Parts: sequence; C-alpha cells; structure tokens
Amino acid sequence: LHSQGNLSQTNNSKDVAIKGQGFFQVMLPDGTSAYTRDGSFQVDQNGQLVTAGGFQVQPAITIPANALSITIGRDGVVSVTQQGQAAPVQVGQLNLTTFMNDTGLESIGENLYIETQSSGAPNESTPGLNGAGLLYQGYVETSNV
Repeated sequence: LHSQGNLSQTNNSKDVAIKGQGFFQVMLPDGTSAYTRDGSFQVDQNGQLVTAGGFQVQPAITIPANALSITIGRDGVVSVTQQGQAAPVQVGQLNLTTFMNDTGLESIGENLYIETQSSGAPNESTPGLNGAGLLYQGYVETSNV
C-alpha cells in the first residue's frame, strides 16, 4: 500500500480527501496522464473539473454553467444542484487509480506523480471497489502522514 494521511474536516466543497488507496487521474498540459492525492477541485474556464494545480480530471467532467454546488459522493458520483430543481443532476464519475507499488511512482512536482516501470500499470476503479479508497468531500488529507 501507501501511507495514509489523517483526514481533517474543512467543510470546503472544493476539498475531497481519499480514505484509503488510489489517486485522482488528471491530464497534464501535454496530454499525458498523471496522478495525485491532492483532492482540491475546481472548475476551469470551460466548465471542466480540474484539481488545485489546474489539471483536468480524466475522464473529463463538465460542470453546467448554472450549477449552484458540486457534490462528490463516497463512491465518486459527481452531481450538481440547479436553481429551483429538487433532484440533483449527475454530471460525471470520479475514479480512483491504484498501483502495485506507489513507491515506484515518479514525482513530477506539485504533488503530481506519473506511472513508471517500478510503479506498475494503473488500475482505474470506482472509489470503494477493488481496493480503492473512499472520497470525503469537505475533508483534506494532512501531510502528517
């Protein structure tokens, strides 16, 4: 496995902590894939869900421009609320990617990591299944691991 950090509650909807194994998958500015535990989410200039570093989550998730709030469930379901509408509208699925050897991941800076020969191939799964951890919106993973 890898070293889990302690989950502190911030109540910020942008913060999504991972409880257990897995990394968020993002697309680097050059088109390649990277991975991170930094669940600090955002909406880029075209409604795409991105991380704190500004990197688009992979696969792409589009947030409607009229979305009032974004909810990310423990299973990774991404939904939004819209004015006067009672039911939440699901807009995407946030996946968690696991590796055989997290130590083998290469740091590329900004809390991002990429797949290496030592890390093994990525295993993309739903949060909660196949060893992948769970997502806790409003929580941060503290670096005091």
